[PDB]
Amino acid sequence: MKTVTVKNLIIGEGMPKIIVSLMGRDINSVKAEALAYREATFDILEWRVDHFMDIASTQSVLTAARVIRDAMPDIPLLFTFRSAKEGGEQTITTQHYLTLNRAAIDSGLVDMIDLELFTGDADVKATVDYAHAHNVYVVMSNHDFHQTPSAEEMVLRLRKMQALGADIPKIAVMPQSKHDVLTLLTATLEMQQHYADRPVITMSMAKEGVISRLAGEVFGSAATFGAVKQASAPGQIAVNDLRSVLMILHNA
Amino acid sequence: MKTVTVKNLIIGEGMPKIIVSLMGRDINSVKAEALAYREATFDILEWRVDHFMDIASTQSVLTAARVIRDAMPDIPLLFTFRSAKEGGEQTITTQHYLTLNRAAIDSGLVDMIDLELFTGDADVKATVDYAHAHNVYVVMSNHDFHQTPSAEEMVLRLRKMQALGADIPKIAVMPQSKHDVLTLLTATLEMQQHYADRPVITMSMAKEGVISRLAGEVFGSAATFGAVKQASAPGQIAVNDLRSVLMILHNA
Ligand SMILES: *C[C@H]1C[C@@](O)(C(=O)O)C[C@@H](O)[C@@H]1O
Ligand SMILES: *C[C@H]1C[C@@](O)(C(=O)O)C[C@@H](O)[C@@H]1O
Repeated sequence: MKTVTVKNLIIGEGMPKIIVSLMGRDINSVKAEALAYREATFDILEWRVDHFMDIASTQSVLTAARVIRDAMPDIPLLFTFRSAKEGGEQTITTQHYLTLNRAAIDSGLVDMIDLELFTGDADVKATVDYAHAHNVYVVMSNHDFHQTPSAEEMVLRLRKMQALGADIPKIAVMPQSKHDVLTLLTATLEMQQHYADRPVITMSMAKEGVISRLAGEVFGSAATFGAVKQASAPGQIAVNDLRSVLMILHNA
Repeated sequence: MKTVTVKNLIIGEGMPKIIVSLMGRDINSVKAEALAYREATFDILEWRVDHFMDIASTQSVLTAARVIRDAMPDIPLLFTFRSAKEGGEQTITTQHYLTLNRAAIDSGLVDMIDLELFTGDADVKATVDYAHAHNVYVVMSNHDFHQTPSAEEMVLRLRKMQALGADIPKIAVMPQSKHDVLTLLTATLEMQQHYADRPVITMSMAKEGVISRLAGEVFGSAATFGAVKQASAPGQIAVNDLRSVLMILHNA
């Protein structure tokens, strides 16, 4: 497996890495959240850019990224604009999405970007290449907030992300039953056992899916999301409790 | 679901109940373990009779049961002779197994007994009837310490235990792969959602299976074993850590 090492953190080995999302509506709230987050314990900071209400200005977006970087200079920083199509807070044009991501990449302020698989193949390849040209890793992503696809369809998507050059494929799906949670775990393990060429992140969302956020070490999810004070998706638990469970499982 | 209530403990609702096994060779060792276990927090005490030396004398076995009952008067007490055939510490004749179990039952000293499904149909039925006639619950059990049967075979076993009057069907199986852990979870969920009318206990043993000991509330296992200082089977984790995880999952 080609692991991803960012600021001395090895993604794809050991205990799943803990990601938390920063959500602030404006520059002052982003600053305050970045400061407050320093005392929480986690491995990677995701900035959920689609929660920022001045995405209209590239300057405002980059200044917010810089505020976060300056508060947490040694933390892996992941820039994520979640599109409305895939469960995010606001709709913007594909060109605006690509522009924000390219600006994040070439600014040097972030270590990683989230790129949605179904943005379009040509645009995805171009943006992956641009990320790599500037020493930025790509978490390539897919979300189903309505239901859980078959294990086979989930594996297909993850393999497509690999084929497009993703550093870390990621899929999040919504269970409609406890059975659907097992389907997600099954897909994760299939990736782990058979298509194991780089780290993958998976999760089944919502209350029923919580176990999938805890069991990454066993079935092969390289990272997991917790909540500092507000969750960025259904099913995230308090980050200290997440960490406690991951440690108990790792040492069992 | 019809629950099983013992000494104010409701098995089959809420958080999975914590069972610990007491293992001692003789009266003094059983006393020392019972005393040490006062510092631990758990829901049910299993006496693993097959770890006792003088199992030949019904009197010796009953005197030890009485010592444990009197050491822990308010704790649900489960009498378990695990046969060597099913992963226990020593062999026993079927007739002497019946004698010990009947004596335990009619002594008033125990709340529950473990009865192995594969003991034989006549002996199982007679012992279930005897248990019930004396207000003792039956944990009817099956263990494979080598491998994991198919989910279909496991579900059929659990349903057979229900049909034979088990108060709590129980199966423990050994994974040879991570896939086998998911098979056990699948069987558990199937049984709980489609066939069970009473609590069931399931586990995938060993390190690989530990998630099954943690995820009972989600997939349908009503109880789980932890270790105070020594495990009674591979994969049991420290009882306080078990409790921490169960609480986090329950409140998620
Ligand atoms: C990757 C994606 C995962 C979540 O949807 C989740 O934890 O379910 C949260 C989002 O903030 C992430 O971008
Ligand atoms: C019921 C059975 C379960 C264990 O084998 C286990 O936790 O895997 C432990 C034994 O002591 C129990 O009798």
